Amino acid sequence: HGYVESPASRAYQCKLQLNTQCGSVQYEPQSVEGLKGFPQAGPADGHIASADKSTFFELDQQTPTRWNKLNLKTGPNSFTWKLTARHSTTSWRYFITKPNWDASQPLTRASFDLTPFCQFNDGGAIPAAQVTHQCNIPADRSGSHVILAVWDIADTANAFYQAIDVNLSK
Repeated sequence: HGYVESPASRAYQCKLQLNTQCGSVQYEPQSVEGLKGFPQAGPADGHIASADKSTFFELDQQTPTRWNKLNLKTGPNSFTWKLTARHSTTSWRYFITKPNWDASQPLTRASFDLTPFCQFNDGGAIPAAQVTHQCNIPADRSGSHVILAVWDIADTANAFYQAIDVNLSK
């Protein structure tokens, strides 16, 4: 429960009315929550970013023209989280689809590069209610693709991937 302010996830974009059909998330974007266990005890394919919840189903299913594909660059980027919870985190991770992935298809576990490119495993970091970090997006992941950002809670078995759809460049 919280959202990433920038890069603007499809959850936050729905409230900004840049995305539609969330129904719920377009009025409360910080509603997003999910469960640890990815990939073995994780959601079904096409429900991976949704954490197997219907209100986040549009947050996993995209067509390449359905959302604002934010025009951003590879290399250093900022990642500013806005948390409605004072409790501790145990990890932050970011991972992407392959550069030539099927972008009108549901997110399968096979469509990803399952290795996170910027995992920050801080085990017990009590947040300042906001968590601004910076990280470097890989350069060979340019073009139109999705980037999933996950925040793992320390206190609970919760973790949720907040996807942002982008048109990246190098």
